[PDB]
Amino acid sequence: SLLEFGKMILEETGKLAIPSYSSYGCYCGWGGKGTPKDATDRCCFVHDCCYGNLPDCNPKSDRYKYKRVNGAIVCEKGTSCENRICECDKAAAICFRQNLNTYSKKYMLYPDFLCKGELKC
Ligand SMILES: COc1ccc2c(c1)c(CC(=O)O)c(C)n2C(=O)c1ccc(Cl)cc1
Repeated sequence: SLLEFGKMILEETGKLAIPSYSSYGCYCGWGGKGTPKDATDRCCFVHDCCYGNLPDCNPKSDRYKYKRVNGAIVCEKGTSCENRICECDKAAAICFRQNLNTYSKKYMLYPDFLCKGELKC
């Protein structure tokens, strides 16, 4: 679920999901179109695509379970949707962590009109 994903992001990066990753670039918090602005935004594009692989799951509300194994995120067995949603969120959180070195506050609250065209998953 959104809140869990937010906590996972905080644990991983030390940044609050909202507002650090809720309105970032073209795809974080509201993706849809355009070329991702940077690596972090690309994390969101892929996460969007990942959720898109699950048209009959409900990532915003469905809660999954995960544990920490010496820092590593391990998605624990739930329903198929929960397992897949967890792996999507896990990837995004790790991707955010791996790209903190280029994260730019200038992309927070990025305007929609600067995101043009469709980029295929
Ligand atoms: C390819 O791009 C997508 C597609 C679907 C998406 C998202 C991004 C995000 C992105 C986000 O909030 O990070 C959410 C939440 N989507 C959904 O969950 C969703 C769930 C159920 C149905 Cl039936 C349809 C869509």
